[PDB]
Amino acid sequence: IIGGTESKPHSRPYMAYLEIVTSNGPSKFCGGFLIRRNFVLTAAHCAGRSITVTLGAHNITEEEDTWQKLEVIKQFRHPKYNTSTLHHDIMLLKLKEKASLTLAVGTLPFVPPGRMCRVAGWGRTGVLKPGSDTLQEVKLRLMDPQACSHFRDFDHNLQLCVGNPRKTKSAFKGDSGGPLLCAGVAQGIVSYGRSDAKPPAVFTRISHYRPWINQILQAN
Ligand SMILES: Cc1c(S(=O)(=O)Nc2ccc(-c3ccncc3)cc2S(C)(=O)=O)sc2ccc(F)cc12
Ligand SMILES: [Zn+2]
Repeated sequence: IIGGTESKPHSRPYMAYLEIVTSNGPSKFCGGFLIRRNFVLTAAHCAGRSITVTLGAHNITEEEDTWQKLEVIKQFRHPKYNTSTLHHDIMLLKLKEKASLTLAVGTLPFVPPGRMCRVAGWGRTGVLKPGSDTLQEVKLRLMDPQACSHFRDFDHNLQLCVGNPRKTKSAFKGDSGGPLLCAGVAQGIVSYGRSDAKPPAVFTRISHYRPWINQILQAN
């Protein structure tokens, strides 16, 4: 998150911190959010050999009594996901057991969005900056789809265009898979943008994918 503020600890209790063992070699990190006791919603590009989810966290180098750290037992990547265009950049993760609902660990609820939205994550705080140890959040403006016309594979039906280009406020690297909320409702999933961090960025439009989500939930 660039231009954001350190979240009030545990104020976004749906937030998940994903530790992904990449199918080939090293470890990477994404965001995500808990939508049922044993399901996390994230980006398809965050898939890997295996994934761990940490719930209840604020500072991800500091274990707390709030934490619940859970292995992923099944990855449901969108079947039409495209590694090149990032169409359908959405993935459900089934957890090995159900999270305990606590003040610090809760599910996020699910009708057309307004302009001022908010995203949170532990990603980089600037182009060439480290990840944040602490959860950061920022308010971003939902833009018309034209504002993203420069992304050749953008598609208004599948995707939100997020972040006023005049400001530096943006989701960035490491913020993948985290939710965009508009009026307390989850509308987007951080997907991609410019590697120089100039907004807007591209998020997955969650409403488009609601039948697929319902299908996976109802059946697992
Ligand atoms: C994740 C990410 C990157 S990245 O540079 O880490 N990865 C990235 C960047 C661009 C694209 C892409 C470009 C053109 N068309 C489709 C996808 C893809 C990928 S990724 C996440 O697939 O490596 S830059 C950026 C900017 C804003 C943001 F919210 C998220 C991101
Ligand atoms: Zn705490």
